[PDB]
Amino acid sequence: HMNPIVELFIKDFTKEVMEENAAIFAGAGLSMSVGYVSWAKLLPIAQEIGLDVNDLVSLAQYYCNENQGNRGRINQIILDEFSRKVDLTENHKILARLPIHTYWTTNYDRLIEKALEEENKIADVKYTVKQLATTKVKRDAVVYKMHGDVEHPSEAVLIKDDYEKYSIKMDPYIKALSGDLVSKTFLFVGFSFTDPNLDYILSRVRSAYERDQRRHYCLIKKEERRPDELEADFEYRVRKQELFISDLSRFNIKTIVLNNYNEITEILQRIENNIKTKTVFLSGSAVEYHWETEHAEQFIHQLSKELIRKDFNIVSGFGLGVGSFVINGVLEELYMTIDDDRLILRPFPQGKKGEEQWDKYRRDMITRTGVSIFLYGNKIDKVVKAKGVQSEFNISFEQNNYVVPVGATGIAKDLWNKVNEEFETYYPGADRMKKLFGELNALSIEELINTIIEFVEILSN
Amino acid sequence: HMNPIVELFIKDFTKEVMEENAAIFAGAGLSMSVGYVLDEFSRKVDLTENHKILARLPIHTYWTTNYDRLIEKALEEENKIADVKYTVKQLATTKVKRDAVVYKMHGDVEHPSEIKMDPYIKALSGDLVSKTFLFVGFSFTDPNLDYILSRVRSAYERDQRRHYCLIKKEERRPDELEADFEYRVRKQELFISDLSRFNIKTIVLNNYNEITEILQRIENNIKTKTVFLSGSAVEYNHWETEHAEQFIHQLSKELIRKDFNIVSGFGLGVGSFVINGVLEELYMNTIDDDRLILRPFPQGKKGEEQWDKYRRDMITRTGVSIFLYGNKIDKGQVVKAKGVQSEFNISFEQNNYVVPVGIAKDLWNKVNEEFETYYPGAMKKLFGELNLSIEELINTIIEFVEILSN
Amino acid sequence: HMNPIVELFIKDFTKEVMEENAAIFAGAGLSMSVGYVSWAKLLEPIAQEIGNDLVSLAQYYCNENQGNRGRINQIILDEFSRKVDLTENHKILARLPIHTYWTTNYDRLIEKALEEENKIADVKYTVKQLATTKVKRDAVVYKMHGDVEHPSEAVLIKDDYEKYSIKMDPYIKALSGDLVSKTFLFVGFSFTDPNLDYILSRVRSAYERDQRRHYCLIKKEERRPDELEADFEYRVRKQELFISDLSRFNIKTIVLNNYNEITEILQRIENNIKTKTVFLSGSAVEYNHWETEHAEQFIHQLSKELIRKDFNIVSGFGLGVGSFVINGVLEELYMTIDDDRLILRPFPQGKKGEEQWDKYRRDMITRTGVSIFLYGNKIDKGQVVKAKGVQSEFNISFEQNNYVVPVGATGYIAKDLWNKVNEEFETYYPGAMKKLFGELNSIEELINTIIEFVEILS
Amino acid sequence: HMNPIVELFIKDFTKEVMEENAAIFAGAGLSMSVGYVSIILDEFSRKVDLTENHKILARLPIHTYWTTNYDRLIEKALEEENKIADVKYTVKQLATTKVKRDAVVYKMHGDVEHPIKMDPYIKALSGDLVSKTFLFVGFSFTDPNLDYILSRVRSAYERDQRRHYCLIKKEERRPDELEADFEYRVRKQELFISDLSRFNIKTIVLNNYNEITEILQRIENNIKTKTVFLSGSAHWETEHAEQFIHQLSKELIRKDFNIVSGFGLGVGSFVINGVLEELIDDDRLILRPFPQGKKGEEQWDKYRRDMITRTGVSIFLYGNKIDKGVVKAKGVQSEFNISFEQNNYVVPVGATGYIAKDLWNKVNEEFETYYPGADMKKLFGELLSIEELINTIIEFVEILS
Repeated sequence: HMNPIVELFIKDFTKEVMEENAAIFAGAGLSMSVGYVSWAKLLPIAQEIGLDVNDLVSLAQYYCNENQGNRGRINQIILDEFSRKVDLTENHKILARLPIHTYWTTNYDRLIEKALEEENKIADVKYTVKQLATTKVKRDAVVYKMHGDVEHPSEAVLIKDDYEKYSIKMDPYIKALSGDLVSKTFLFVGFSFTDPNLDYILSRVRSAYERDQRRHYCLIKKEERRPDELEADFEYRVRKQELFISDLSRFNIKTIVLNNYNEITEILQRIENNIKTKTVFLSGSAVEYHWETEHAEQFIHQLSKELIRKDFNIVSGFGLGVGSFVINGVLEELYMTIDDDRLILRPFPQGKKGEEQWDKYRRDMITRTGVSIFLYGNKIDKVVKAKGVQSEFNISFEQNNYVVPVGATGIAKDLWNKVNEEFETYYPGADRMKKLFGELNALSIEELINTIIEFVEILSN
Repeated sequence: HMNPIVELFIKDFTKEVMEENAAIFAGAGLSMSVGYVLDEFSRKVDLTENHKILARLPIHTYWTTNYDRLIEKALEEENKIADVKYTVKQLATTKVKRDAVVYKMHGDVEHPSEIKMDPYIKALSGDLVSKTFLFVGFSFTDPNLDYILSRVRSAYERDQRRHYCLIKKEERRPDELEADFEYRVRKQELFISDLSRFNIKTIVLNNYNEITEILQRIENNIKTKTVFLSGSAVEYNHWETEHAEQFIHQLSKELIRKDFNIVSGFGLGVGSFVINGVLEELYMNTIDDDRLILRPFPQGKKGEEQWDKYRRDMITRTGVSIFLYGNKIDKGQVVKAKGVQSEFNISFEQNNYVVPVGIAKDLWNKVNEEFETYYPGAMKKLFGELNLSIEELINTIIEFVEILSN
Repeated sequence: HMNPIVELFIKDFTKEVMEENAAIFAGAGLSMSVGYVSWAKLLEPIAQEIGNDLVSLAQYYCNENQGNRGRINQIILDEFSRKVDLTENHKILARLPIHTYWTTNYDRLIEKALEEENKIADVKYTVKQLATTKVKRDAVVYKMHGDVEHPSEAVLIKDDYEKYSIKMDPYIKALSGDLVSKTFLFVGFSFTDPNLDYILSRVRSAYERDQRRHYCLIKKEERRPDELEADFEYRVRKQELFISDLSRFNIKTIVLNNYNEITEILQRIENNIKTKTVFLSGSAVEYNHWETEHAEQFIHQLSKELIRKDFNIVSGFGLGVGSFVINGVLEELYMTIDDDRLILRPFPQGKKGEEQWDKYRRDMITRTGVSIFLYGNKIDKGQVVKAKGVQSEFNISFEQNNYVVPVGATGYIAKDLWNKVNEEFETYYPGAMKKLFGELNSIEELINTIIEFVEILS
Repeated sequence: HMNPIVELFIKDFTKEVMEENAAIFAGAGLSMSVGYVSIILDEFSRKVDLTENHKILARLPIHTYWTTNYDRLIEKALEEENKIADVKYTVKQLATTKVKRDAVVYKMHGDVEHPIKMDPYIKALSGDLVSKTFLFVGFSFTDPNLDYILSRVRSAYERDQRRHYCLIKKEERRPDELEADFEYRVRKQELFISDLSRFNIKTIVLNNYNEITEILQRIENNIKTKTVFLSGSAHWETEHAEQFIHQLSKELIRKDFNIVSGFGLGVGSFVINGVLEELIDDDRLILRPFPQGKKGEEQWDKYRRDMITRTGVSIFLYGNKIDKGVVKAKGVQSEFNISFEQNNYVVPVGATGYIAKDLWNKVNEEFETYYPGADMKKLFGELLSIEELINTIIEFVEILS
């Protein structure tokens, strides 16, 4: 859909994110709904003191006065303005749902860690030198806040001068960052060419023209012409952005230039898709099938196997007529020792106490997935349709998962008819895709499996 | 058991290993069976138990100045993928599905010919800031450790992360002067001082074998915190069905309460209540999979064909197996469950701690008679107390397993 | 419900909390589900290697190398973190208008509970943080002994007070001032607490009279199954000495049968508060069978003698009811409107307005803990029809566990709700007052009925 | 405007006042119109009177007063402002908390009608100096008690303490006196500043005592100009105007303003919509819909004054209603009158205005009686697009603040 450069980045970074060794380096722009910070305009506060930008040297020497109360007060004012100007965004949420375990930032706000906790992840937040010595138990991500934290205004780093005065507190973070930039693939975001600290930091952690360096990525927005402005001003900003991109290129950081900041979100969304569509939920139970039971068992079997063969992950509720053969199909390929990311089994607890929490149990096992495949769905009560499978359908759809009901294996059929009719509400688009979906509701086992697999692959755009 | 310093190290490094943030830097000593010391080097070394224990630990970072390929070899023998780095360019790539990174700075015995080693210095500095290191295989005669450390560590930060180095105390040689010995001691002391200046604590052992023991202990600390719950039941000994259900339920619930992990085969009559007990504590205030791993058995000929490998696979995850009940239904009647006995056997062939709560009774007698073969030490009262009330039995089991997990 | 001493405490502390100047001091026990901490077992993770010998540990911890301190702190705090959880106590406390929390805990349970209740917490565990004032804060949380995410700076032993007064004295000063000015509830402290007596010895004076009264809730020591009686009477003696020491600082100790009673007590307090802000639901074009002026005057004096008895009113300003609620309020207040006495939330009309009516109503009712229902009729297509809005407000009211009081005598939809309550009455009011409820289906008498009913609720 | 130090103080103390964490410590100077003081206490009491400072302070949301004065000027000013004062002069009174109090007044040296017993007060003051930002005022270098008290309630070894402030007047030369005597007095003032500085109390030296009043006025302005009263009932199409009201409200709320509304027909619902779009509700939106009927209209006037009292700036929109079958709404004009009698900034948007226009023209003429000062004149006249008009309004009121 998007331009070839953006697509290439999406695929490469998807690869790096999925291997769970990618890092995010977040600027102040990420903490703004508009996607950027007008650094000059943010600092109207000196107009509120009558010190128009001569007075700046007096301000600098007031700030750098031996009495740290000065530093604390000014930090408090600026920080407060920042806090009064920031908000949580979908970017933070998407990033929080991604398997990213390393965040670097120069932001004071707690948006990243907040997004992490809202996703029930444990964040190891480090903004002091001593905190680098500790390791939080059961942490899912580390968040390095170099320039300090909003709840500690006097210790906050606002200007590069601190690096010069207090290297003992800044150098360990610089060391850590250098190492990470050697070892992890970074995405720089929220930085513009007017950012006051990025070039310094990069100059402290990266070598110029140094060959064979790890390639990192940075997303920015294209500079566009303003209505009431001379063309020299526009070409000025264009030139500045060009120099910024060149400097970033010197450190093997490839810059991707978007038309607008919203594209960032889109990109992130796409990346998440690429991830979530690789863990599949297999819904279904059966006592009855119009194939021979053993043959159907083999259908489920090799469906699972050629799910696993194509690097997919399976989460199963262990349906009576389906689960055992899913397991068999998985084990055929794995025992040639079970990786935990390939097959996750969640058999349902029987009894009153289990059924009391079966719903939360289902939501819990389906949350792990981004695509739900539906097979059969019958049980013994009297042969009766299994309501549980349709419930799993509902939960899947309220969770924005791609729904793939195999109508050949007729409750599955019922949902395939509920979706095939009124089809725009489930798959807004038409592409092979419409034909493939229709091809699921009496071919061979290989053919049907190929249909399902290729449909699910088409889903991961 | 050991002296307080080693125990403290064991605790800190256990935490770091379990948190998958530990690193190892291996000197030439680790590649020697005796624990101490070009073309000849490769011709004089091969694999040791330390390498195997390390390979079994969830350690993802190895730094070394050795040319031998013992680390990567040990890792592969444990069926794990090693990302081996000896060139600058290789740092830009990340090997897919890797379990550990192995930085071999001074090059590798393969690729003999292999300044511009700056990226490795960056990586090591960062790692020393963020990861807890164990230095091992280094003596005071090592030509490179002090240089590398002088390039990757600052002596002006006191609040930095603590690292460790294990060495052996210098001992007097048969028939040698005392001045020469005191010379060697003085030099080892200076070595310790030099390491201390970079906040690397040196622990001095009586012998190199103690290294192994320490490692063993560490492994224990990990493996004993994931429990395998074996058992199935239609009848429940001398309790009411519902009552047994409350027993299994809350046993599971305070297995989870004391930070234990559960692996279950979801046996009929046990599994659902293990699950319930877990969910009660876990749904308080999603299921982390490092907390509960369910491995229900596939039914049918094709499943039973690999039930054995399936069982060994699920038990491999654990270091302690608790055994409950073990009865089934074969033809209308209650019959002992062979599966629990199989899981017991597999547990013991895997050198796992076996805890049968008196088929359970049968295994408790198998353990109580040959008790020197299962638990060399004395515990003895609790084990006998496993064969009371529900709270009492649960506390017995849990505190016993706790004693195992020192 | 409970013994006169506990009830008395409930009234006094309810009074102190309601003026929004009460403070809580929380010990480690509050961060436990069982309500207490066995300090020895806490010491064990350091005692597990080699357990006279304690001076070696003391000198290791107090060694020039701060790595020692960091390590020991890390181990002990980690044990804490693996042993703590959030409790109903935290949630109840977080819903209460308490703006001052003191604690020696490292955990972030208090701040967590506050934030889950959408309150902004100014958390201070460093000296410098005392110099700051967090914008839009609802409560201050002083963590005197540090924070769990800053293990190396954590205060474990009293020794720090002796070594670093520059870091501890400001907190001591603040605590002293607060204990002079705010009424405190001590909870989570037992006689085995390693620091409380020291801290009290530095922030309170003994035998000096006219001190502010504070409160401490503990559980009586009980005998353990199969153990000698001397150990029990030992623990009893220790608890008695502890109570005596707290009494010495004008801190009254209340001794409960079990820790759950803490929760119960807290619950009661919350009740006493939440039932004092009333939501008045109702709109009317017709007023059952009374003359308009008479019914309007009923609403009027209902509001006026709700306020006369120190109640608070939140109104959606329904047509036929709202204006007269306002009138009734103004008669009593204009004798200058305090904000928490009357909160008016008139509904925005139009499609864009109706788009958020549900959230608007939930927002209204959340401020309140008891909802009174009057009438509920409007014109729908030319004729008088029942107002579904009142029914919705009822649903939302009960889903938020607010006490629902439908006046069926002056009512249409109100009457409907009176039947909804009289039927399945065990689902709304577990207890026996039944007559007062029945009297809801004169003006002075009806108002007295309503008011004494809601008063009985508190 | 004023010097950067004073401005910084104004912003910091404004924040502390707004967060209801500011405290005042009053010396004898505050009880004197001349701003300073040159058996004795009887004469002193017979020599004091109420000042604008006391009123400004009483109008501010300040809940903590410490004083060494014997006079009752603080509590008097508070009670004249219809506030409840918890007055403390004994130790036992510290154990009690007066209900519905708005401010506490520590009279640690007693009261004129109230002719060890220090320790609880010392504790309270120490704590307050740790947690609350103080303004010391009415103290000169000849004051006999300030240094003692400070030495008893503050540590000189704590450097990272909360910063407090003390306002004094610069020593000036007296008509015909030697330069050595003047330099003597200057030296003493400088040493005084040093002594306060040792306790981390920053001293701001003003040109004259009235500047104290000016500073306080500025602070009060900063407070009252942050709550806006939206006046109006109801050129453009109805939906467009409704969205105009909507987004005006919406980024009035977005720019940290507070709205008080009488919920006028044609305006109220859209003010509400605009507020909730930005948004559960805090002190950001106070709705005071008018009660209909004879009894309500009997109290509509007091109702309006109470409304507008919460605010310091009133914006006027439209103002039309249906009577006996479109007619000007006298109520909006009444709200204008009350607004001006309450010293509120009047911002009538005469653009899409009816009565708003009448008042905007009433303002354009005799413009000096509403805004004593000039450009601002262009912005007032500008009262275009919707974004442009709302931005005009917002920038006008922002210039006001």
